[PDB]
Amino acid sequence: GIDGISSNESNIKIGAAANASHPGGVAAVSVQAAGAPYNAFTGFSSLKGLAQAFAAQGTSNTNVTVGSKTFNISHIPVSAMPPSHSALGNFNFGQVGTQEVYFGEWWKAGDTPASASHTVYYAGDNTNTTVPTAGTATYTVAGINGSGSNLLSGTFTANYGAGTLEGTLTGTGTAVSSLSLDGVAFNPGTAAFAGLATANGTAGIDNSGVVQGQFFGANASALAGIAQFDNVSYNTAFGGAKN
Repeated sequence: GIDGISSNESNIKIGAAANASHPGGVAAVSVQAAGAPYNAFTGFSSLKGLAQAFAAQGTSNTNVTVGSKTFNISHIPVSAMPPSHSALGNFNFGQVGTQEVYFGEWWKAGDTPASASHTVYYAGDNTNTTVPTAGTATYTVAGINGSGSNLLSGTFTANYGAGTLEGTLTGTGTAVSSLSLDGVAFNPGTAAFAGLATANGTAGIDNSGVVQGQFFGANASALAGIAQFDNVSYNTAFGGAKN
């Protein structure tokens, strides 16, 4: 019941954890090089709890309002964590409201989001997903790009009948200051989309973006995805709530 992608499965895998309330499982992430239990699939919900549990030492878990929508953001830096959790790595990830939709990034202890280990991912429950075949909807979108405190944000427009997803995000303190979808599309009535993207920011314009994501929930109440660029500083994960 869980779908999702990781830009680098040698660092991060996305998958399902068993749960008494979800026969298809709950969204989870596995850190390939971490100590137990974090090398198994760990529910994002448990990582949310860890971010709360270590908040006095530098982690955080915050409800952030974007437009009229809430995104729950978890920030887990290696510097805030005990030494045996060094191999757990650095996390920034968000949840689309209380929907079972997560999106975020990771990088290795001692690296930065500019390093090759900068990995982006999304994960979500597909059990109830239905995608309209006609009409249009907009989504309030938040994006994570090397920060848990300065989110990308903007509006994506889904044209369900044409099968297109369009829009632009901007940032106020991340590597990426603007990111535009280019030709991102999906078969009408189906959940998965993909296309290209262009970003601008601290390293200049980068037209090499590749976008992959999907709709989630009844009547496509959410979306999430990732964008990868030749410059991994610009690698971005995003999640949207249907307006």
